[PDB]
Amino acid sequence: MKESLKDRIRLWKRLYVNAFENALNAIPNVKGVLLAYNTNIDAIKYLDADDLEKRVTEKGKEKVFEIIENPPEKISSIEELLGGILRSIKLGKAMEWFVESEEVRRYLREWGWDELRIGGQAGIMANLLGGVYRIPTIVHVPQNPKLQAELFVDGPIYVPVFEGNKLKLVHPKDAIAEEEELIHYIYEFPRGFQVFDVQAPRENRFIANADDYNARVYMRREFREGFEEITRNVELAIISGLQVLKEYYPDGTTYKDVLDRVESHLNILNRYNVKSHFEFAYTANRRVREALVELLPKFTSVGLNEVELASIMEIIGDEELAKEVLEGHIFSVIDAMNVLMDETGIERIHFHTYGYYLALTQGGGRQLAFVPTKIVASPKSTVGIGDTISSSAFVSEFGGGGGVRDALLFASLAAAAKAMKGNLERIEQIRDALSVPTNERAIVLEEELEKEFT
Ligand SMILES: Nc1ncnc2c1ncn2[C@@H]1O[C@H](COP(=O)(O)OP(=O)(O)S)[C@@H](O)[C@H]1O
Repeated sequence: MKESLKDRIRLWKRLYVNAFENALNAIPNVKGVLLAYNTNIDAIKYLDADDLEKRVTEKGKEKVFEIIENPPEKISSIEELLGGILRSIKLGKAMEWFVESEEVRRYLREWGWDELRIGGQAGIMANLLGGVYRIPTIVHVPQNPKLQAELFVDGPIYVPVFEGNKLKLVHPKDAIAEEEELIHYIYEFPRGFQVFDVQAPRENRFIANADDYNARVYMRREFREGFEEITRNVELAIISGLQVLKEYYPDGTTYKDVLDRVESHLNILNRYNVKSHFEFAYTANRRVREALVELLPKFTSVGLNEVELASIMEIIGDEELAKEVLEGHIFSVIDAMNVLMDETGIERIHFHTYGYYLALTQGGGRQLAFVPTKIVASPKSTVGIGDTISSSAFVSEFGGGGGVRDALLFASLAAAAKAMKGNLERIEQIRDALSVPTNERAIVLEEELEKEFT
């Protein structure tokens, strides 16, 4: 190891410690955070070979096996449910099919689960920002039956409720309603899991989606009739869930009907000077993706990864640039970030990939910030890491957390902490992430930015 690299390692160790100190002092200064729109329930079942074989045999083995080779990508019956699970096994492929049959939803609910967990980008961040970081959080919960409400951790997590004509903020467990359970059934299996002659080449999971409301970005009445009152209680907002929108719906609805409401919420937010952050998850429909780019000028910040940025370059960049962004080639990434800012004029773009983060901010000149991250060799959990990175950096920076790069450093600690411990309970635990070595390949990469850029 050359001394030029040993010194950089020493420097980044100090920056990480100071970035964590700064974040601990600024996070308490955030008046409140608004989180919308997607919250649901995640039901995890660890598949048992015998149980699954009994259920396949009971419903018709040939029917289920017919489906494996002729998948319908839409669960209309119990045999299509089992056939889809077995196909995810055979291929070791991550799959998710929508459940359009009430009868099998009863079968799913009856079949049960091993672990029950909050879902939706807005939901998981309510437990993080509110439960761990202790920031007053207002979260949008489309449907809040008892099963949904109990999944929020203790802390300053609130939902709006109407007391006749007044709006009140209460913990989700105190605002239970006779509403639908929005459950995503997640069936996990390891490598080697065998059912009849079907053996998994790798670990993976099959998801039976039984949630009609988040699929349409349903908004509950309190958020449509009391948004202004809600906005007065928050300083920041993080928006998500819009990646699902279809161009047309059976009842005649379009994506534009939902984005009209979203645009009205942004107008209210900007009127109160609330800083907003959009989570630009991969949006299959190209036209909806185009409308979301057109809506970014009303956002303060946007967060995305190599897949999501490459997907956006497919419609405002060139195919070659997208293919390089997808692989994390930093220079192509920087270009794509400037192309996105040129197209939208947004104030802040936060890019995260394996090894390093980037933040392009503008105001008095475009300024680029770069940090090498902390990679865990064997994560205990990998779900919600991306939301944790975007939310942590956004709340830390705009909380007065020490600047853009310091906010990225904190997000890198929060990501590493969640990975090595699985689930975070209090912010003090993130301190343990300081011991995770900083990615040296990314540290050396910064030398290339210092040559090209001056
Ligand atoms: N081992 C490990 N340790 C710490 N952090 C990690 C690790 N592996 C990946 N990452 C980060 O998580 C992101 C993957 O989540 P994505 O961007 O897909 O968002 P999601 O919400 O889907 S997890 C990816 O961009 C990385 O910056």
